[PDB]
Amino acid sequence: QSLDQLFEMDRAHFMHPSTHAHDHASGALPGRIITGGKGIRIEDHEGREYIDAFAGLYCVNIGYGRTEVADAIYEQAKQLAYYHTYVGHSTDAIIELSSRIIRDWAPAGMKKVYYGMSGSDANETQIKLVWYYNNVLGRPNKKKIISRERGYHGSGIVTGSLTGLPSFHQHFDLPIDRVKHTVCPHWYRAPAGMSEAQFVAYCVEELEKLIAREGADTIAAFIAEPVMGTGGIIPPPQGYWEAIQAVLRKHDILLIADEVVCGFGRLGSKMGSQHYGIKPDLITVAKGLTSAYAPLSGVIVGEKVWDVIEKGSQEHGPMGHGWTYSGHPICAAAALANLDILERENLTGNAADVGAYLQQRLHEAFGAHPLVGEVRGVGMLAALEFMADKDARTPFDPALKVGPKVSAAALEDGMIARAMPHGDILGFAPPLVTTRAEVDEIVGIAKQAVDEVADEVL
Amino acid sequence: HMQSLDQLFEMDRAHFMHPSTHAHDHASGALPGRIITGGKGIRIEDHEGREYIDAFAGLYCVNIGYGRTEVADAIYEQAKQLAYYHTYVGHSTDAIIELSSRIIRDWAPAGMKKVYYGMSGSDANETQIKLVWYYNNVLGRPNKKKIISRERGYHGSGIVTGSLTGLPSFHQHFDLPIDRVKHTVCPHWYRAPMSEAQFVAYCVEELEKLIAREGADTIAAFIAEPVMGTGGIIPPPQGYWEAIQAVLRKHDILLIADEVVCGFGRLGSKMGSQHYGIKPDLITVAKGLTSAYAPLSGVIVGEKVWDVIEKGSQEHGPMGHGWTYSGHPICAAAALANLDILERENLTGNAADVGAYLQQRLHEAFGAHPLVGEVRGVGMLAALEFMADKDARTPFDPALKVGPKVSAAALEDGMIARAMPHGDILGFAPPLVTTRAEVDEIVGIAKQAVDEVADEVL
Repeated sequence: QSLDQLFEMDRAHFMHPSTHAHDHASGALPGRIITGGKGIRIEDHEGREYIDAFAGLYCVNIGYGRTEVADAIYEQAKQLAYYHTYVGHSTDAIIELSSRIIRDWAPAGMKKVYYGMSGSDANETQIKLVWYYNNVLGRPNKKKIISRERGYHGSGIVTGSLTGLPSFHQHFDLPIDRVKHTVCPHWYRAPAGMSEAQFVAYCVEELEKLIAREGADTIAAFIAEPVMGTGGIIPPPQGYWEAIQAVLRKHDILLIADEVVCGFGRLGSKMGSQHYGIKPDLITVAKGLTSAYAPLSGVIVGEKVWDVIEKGSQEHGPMGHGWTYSGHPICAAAALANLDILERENLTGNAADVGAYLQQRLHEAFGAHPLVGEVRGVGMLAALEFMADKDARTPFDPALKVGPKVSAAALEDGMIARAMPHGDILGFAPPLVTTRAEVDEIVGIAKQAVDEVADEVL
Repeated sequence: HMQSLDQLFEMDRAHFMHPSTHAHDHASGALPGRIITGGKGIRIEDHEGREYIDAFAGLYCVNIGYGRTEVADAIYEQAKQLAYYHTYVGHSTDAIIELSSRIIRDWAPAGMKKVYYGMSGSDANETQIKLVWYYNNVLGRPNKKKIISRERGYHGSGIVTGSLTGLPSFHQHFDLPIDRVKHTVCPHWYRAPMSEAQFVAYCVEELEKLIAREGADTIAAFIAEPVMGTGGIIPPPQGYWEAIQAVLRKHDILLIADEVVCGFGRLGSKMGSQHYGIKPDLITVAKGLTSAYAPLSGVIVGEKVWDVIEKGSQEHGPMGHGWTYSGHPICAAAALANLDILERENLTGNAADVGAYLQQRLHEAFGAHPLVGEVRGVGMLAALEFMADKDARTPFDPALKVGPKVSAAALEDGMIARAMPHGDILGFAPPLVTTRAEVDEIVGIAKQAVDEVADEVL
């Protein structure tokens, strides 16, 4: 089939994620076929090469074109592509991976891993487990989940409700009643004169107000990304995690750390949890677990929740929870090879070194740029938020599309960096193998794109 | 191979949380671990090196049989060339485009238009409910949101999808079903409270009662498997689909055909929909889409729902729905090779021939067996329901565990056939490459197991 015929077929029959249905089907939103990639660069159907400074979707962490991973997938696919893991059934691969995640990657006190294929299905599992936990403890009212504005936790009904971005709610009747949202902890948005310490105290106060209005005895869990990804690459304030953890413990509220982005080296630590001294009861992982070489997700269950699960089985029989492809062998094999690479090449270390360099170069290139309100980031995540008035923190009129224009201009100049949703924000999440030189290339292209758009709109 | 089997079982018990597994009895060793190491055709091997006839094809899913090097090769080639990029904002691979066109043209019933991809039957049915809610919201029918499902139906293991499921183990201690989901009757004549024609009329009456009490203008959709899988391998009664479809059409209620089990040849037809003359608005596929070689699911969107989706984007912008791994390249490549094999070997044809033979042999072997209340099936699905009194249709006391005992005895005699949940039922769903001779072998082992248990409990 020619390219023209493939695009006709695409328009006619492929319903994409996150794609304007009509503009795509009409051709107004042009199709792009990705044919290949190597290291941090991908190739399209025009044969153009791009620096992928977003690593797919914060996920191709070990870089593109790893033959080592393809081989491991292939070997498992030949020997045993699939059997179920129901009623105590396993492969060696899924057992090895479970012990490796717990010992080498998860924070202290984690016990068990339950597998799915997506961050969304994993957070769905979390809410089932938290509801089960309270039901078997005889606390039928303790069921509400607290999330945060701009949080991203997936794209289902329950998980889209946890998500705090309106595009995942619009025309889906979300959020459901059991989900409540507290504030986005983004100090850049605080009122004039409010210090970072006061802002944390405000975030605390707001959470306490929520808990008091709803009733602590009705709240089962709090879910949060250590650093918000999709909501704009928003690091937490200094002291936030310490203060928030104390509030949740005081009220006997479970803490679910959503590590879908931060997990497996992204911040220059094992996970966001170690990075920020967070001690969660439950942990969600995906993306960097396999570097997206195969789909896999994990729910990592702490001792406290595991012990109640285990006791609940004694009283009530087996928990009614499973996915046909839970523990999928080829996906486990991809994860093992991915972990081997992360460890052998010390990509956690490289994320720390090169990530610090990325923050430094972005602050130098953009800290005084008239288009840029805030440069922010941690480890191998960064962002530029564009603002019309930098002193007053006044956004551009949304219809000017400043974030998307910067992203489109960078793409044209040979780099993929994403216009983040619900604002004007250029986001960076490059592969964890990115070098210092590649950062300079990335920042250089970003500067051309930002300069180009500033000329048009300023 | 760094760990011995004994060490892997210790690690399994310590750190792996399985789907559908008694958490405590598994962690204690009372429920023993089994590691599956390999397989070919319809046989698998365990960690003891014992071979079993897998008469359940994993979980109704290893349809082309085990050990397909052709599929492993196709997975490998795609994994080397491009394991992953996203399909967000109009991005594709040629593989996911080709698969979309192939599903629509060669496998789906008439009038289907688009395919949206996930990794599980559960995530696909989650997408269905989002789409049905979106559909009604953009048409300005905010009250038309309730979903009708059926007792014993199986539609997944999430919060919304577990609510659609009509089996209590997927509800217990999860607060399911949610309020928007209602259940009508199980269409299983043999275990009903009638002639078969009266039973169909009763199914109709019960559905109309539901629609009348809820209000047709509050009901968005009806979801159903053409033949119920997990709920006991239950073919529909004669005339059921004609009568029920007319009721839904009259009330403008969308029909979602859950084809996770029946799709891609299982009944000896392309799907359950063609088999029974069902004309659904939306279709859910997984399992046989890839023969489980990689995890993949599909939501197949009909013209009516697609046209509203497309018009909704014009008025409201891009739909907020995507999974990071939607359209996963290695999973698409697995599907294409799976389809190639289904077609080249005419496994739909083989499922029809050998499936008819399976029904004939089971009816002959068990139609007069004193333990067996009902022999039923269609194509390459079959089941035996064990009953304490065959005249009166009286079940055994559940605590006698007649189904589980038959299954455990068959396993010991070298064949995997599943004790279906919430009853005493031995289920068969063998690979679609099973031969007529292998059917006699399967039936033979089943007869030993059923005879052995009849001796113990009669």
